[PDB]
Amino acid sequence: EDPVTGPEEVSGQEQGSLTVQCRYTSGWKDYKKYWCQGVPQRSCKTLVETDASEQLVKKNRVSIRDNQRDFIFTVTMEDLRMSDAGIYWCGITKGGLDPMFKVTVNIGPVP
Ligand SMILES: C[N+](C)(C)CCOP(=O)(O)O
Ligand SMILES: [Ca+2]
Repeated sequence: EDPVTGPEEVSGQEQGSLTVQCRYTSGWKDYKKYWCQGVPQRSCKTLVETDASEQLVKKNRVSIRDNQRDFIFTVTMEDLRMSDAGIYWCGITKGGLDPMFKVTVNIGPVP
């Protein structure tokens, strides 16, 4: 089974926000969750990472919060710019190889 599942594709508009939900299998409750940007995959930049609780982490234009009742972590990116498009990953931090799931972001420009 896949430890982490999100949307393969998500869309946002410049100046708006977008929200990505990554579900994870229940056993990964007590592991830190993260949202990572760019390529190559194992060298992506971690934008935000939880502390393995339900507490919100917000850094720069990005927030993440883990719902450990329903096993879904929610990422929001606000005040979107065209440079926010591209490849991202929902991830779980563990010793050794992290579970990761690729999300591709499309951004449309202001008229
Ligand atoms: C994916 N990462 C950039 C957050 C860390 C490196 O990946 P991994 O070796 O822990 O799987
Ligand atoms: Ca790791």
